[PDB]
Amino acid sequence: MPMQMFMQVYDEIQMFLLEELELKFDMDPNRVRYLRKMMDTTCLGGKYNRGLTVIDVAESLLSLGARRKRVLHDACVCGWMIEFLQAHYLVEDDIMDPDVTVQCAINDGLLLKSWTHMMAMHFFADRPFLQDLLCRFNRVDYTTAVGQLYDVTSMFDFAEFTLSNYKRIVKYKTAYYTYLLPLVMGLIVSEALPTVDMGVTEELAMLMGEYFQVQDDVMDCFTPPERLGKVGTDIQDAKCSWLAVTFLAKASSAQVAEFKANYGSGDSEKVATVRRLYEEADLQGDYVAYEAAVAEQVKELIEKLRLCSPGFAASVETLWGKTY
Amino acid sequence: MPMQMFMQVYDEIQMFLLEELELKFDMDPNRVRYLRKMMDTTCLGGKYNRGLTVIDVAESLLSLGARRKRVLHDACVCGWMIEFLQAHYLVEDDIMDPDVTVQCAINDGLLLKSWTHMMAMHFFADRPFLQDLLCRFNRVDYTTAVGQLYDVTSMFDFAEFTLSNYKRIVKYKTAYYTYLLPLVMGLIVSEALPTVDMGVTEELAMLMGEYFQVQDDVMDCFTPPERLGKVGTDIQDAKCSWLAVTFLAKASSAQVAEFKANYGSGDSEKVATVRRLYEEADLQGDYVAYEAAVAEQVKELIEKLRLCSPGFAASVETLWGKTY
Repeated sequence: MPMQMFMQVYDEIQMFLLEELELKFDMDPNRVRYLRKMMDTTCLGGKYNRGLTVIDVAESLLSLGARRKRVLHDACVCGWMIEFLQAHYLVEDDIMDPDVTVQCAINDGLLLKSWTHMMAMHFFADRPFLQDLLCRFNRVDYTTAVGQLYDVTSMFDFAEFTLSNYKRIVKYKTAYYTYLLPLVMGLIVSEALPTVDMGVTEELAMLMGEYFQVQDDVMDCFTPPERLGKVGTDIQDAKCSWLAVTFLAKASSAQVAEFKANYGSGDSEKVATVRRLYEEADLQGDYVAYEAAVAEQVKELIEKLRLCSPGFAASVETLWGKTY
Repeated sequence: MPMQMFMQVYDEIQMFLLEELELKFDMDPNRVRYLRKMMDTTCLGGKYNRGLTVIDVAESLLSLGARRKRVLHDACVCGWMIEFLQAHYLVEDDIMDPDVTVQCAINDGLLLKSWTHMMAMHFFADRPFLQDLLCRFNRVDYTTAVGQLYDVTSMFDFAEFTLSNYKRIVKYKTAYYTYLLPLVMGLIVSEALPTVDMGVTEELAMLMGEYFQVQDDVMDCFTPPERLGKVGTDIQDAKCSWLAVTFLAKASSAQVAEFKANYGSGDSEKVATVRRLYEEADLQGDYVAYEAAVAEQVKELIEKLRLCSPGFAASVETLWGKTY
C-alpha cells in the first residue's frame, strides 16, 4: 500500500502541475507533454527511499478518520517534494559533468526545484504548518548547496583530506536532505515536531549519512561497474573520499608521495596504483570496523529517542534498516 | 538617500549571510571570503532598478515612527531579494552560453537563489506577511523559468513567431519579475496589498515589460556594440524578437523565403541580409508608432490605479519614467 499510495499521489501532483501550466501559465499542449515526459524521466525510476520515509514517519505518529487520510496524503506530497529536490540535484550534477540541450537541462533544473514550492503552496495552502515546512525545506536545500561547495573544492582552496572535513562534506552534501529532511517532514505533517529530541534526531541523521557514504566510497573503488550500476570515478576525480582520508593517516612518507603523484588522474595505471595502495594499507579491513562502530552509535541513539518518542524511533529504525 | 540606504542594507544582509555560514554552517574563512567576492561580483554593478522600485513603493504608501523605519528596512531587504534573484538568472544564463569553474558557476546559481530565502527567513522571521511574501516570490520565480522555456524553444517544438507569442515570452520571462514583483513587494511590506486593483497593476507591469523589450530588441539589432554595451546576437541566435515577428507579417513570399534562408546563422553576410530586410521593411519607423501606442495605454491605466490608490500610482509613474 505505501508504494501504490505514493505513485497515486504522483499522478495527482503531476496532473495538478501540468493543468496549472495549461490553465494559468498559458502553456501549449506540445510543451505540456514535453514537461510531463521530462518530469517522468527525472523523478521516476529510483528507489523513493526519501519519499517513502515521510509516509512511514506519519503512519507511526497517527497509530502510536478525516485526520488520518489527510496526514498520509500530506506525507505523500512532502515525499514528492524531496524526490523532486533530488531530481533537481541530479540534473544540476549532469550539467556539471547556442546549445538548446544545455539550455533545456538548465531550465529543467529550475522547473524541478520550483515544482517543490508549487506543489507545497497548493496542497498545503490552508495548513498552519505551510510557513515552517517551507522554511525548513529551504534551509535544507541551502545546506545541500553549501555541502556541494565543500565537496567540489575539497582538493583545492590534501590539507582538507581529514576525517572531520570528510564528515562536514557528508553532513551538508548528503545527510541533511537524505536522512534528516524526510524525518522532519513526517513530523511536520503529523503536527508532532516539538514532541521529539531534535538533537538526537540530527545526530542520528548525520551518523546514518556517514555510514551510507563510507559504504558508497568503498563500493565506488572496489565494486565492479556491472555490480555497482555505474563506473566508479572517485580516484580520477580526486574526491575527498573515506578511502583517501583513511589512507593518508596510515601511509609512510614515500607511500604518501606515491599517492600524491597518482591521485586525480584519468590514467589507468595511476588509478590502479591508488587501488593497490588502498589494498596494501588493508582499507577494506578497516572499513568493516569503522562501519560496526557507527552502527553501535546509531543503535544507542535510537533508544534515547524511543524514551520520549516511541512511534518515531520505530520509523527511524526502519530508515536505518534500509541503510544497514 | 535611497541608494545610500540600499547599499547600507546590502552590507547588513551580506554580513548576516556570511556570519551565518561561518557560525551555523561550519564555513572556513577562505570559502567565506570566496563567497563574499562572488556575491559582490554577481549582485553589484547594475542599476538596481528592481530593488530601488521596492523602496519607492514603500515610501509612497507610508507618506500618502517605529513603523516607518521598519517598512523602509523591509523594502530594502525585498529589493535585495529581487537583485539576488536577477544575479541567479544571469549566472544561469552564463552557464547556458572535471571542470571546477562550471561546477562553481552551477553552485553559485544555487547559492544566489537560496540566499533570497535565507535573507527573507531571517529579516522577516516575525512578520505576518512572511508566508505570503515567500509564496508570491516563488510563484514569480517559477513564472520566469516558464518564460525562459518559451524563449529558448521559440524557434523549435516560424509558427510561434507571432505577436501574441512574443507577448507571452516577454510577460513570463521578463515582465513578472522586473516590473510586477518590485511593485507587489513594496505593497506587502507596507501591509497595503488588498487596497490596490491587482488587475490594472498586472496589466501595467506587462505593458511596461513589453515597451522595454521592443526597445531592447530594436537596439540589439541597430545600436552598435560600443553604444549598446554588448554585442547584439538576436539574429544569429534566431530569437523570437519584435523585429522578426513584425517583419514576417509585412514581408512578401520571396522576402519571407530570403528571411528564412538567412535567420539563425552566425555568418556575417546572412546577419547583414536580415538587417537589410528589416531596414527595407521600415521596421525602425514602425517601432516609433508601436511604442507610442503602448505609452498611451500605460498613461491611461495609471489614472485608473490613482482613483483608488493615489500614492501607489505615483510610484508606478516613477517606475515608468525609468523605462520611457
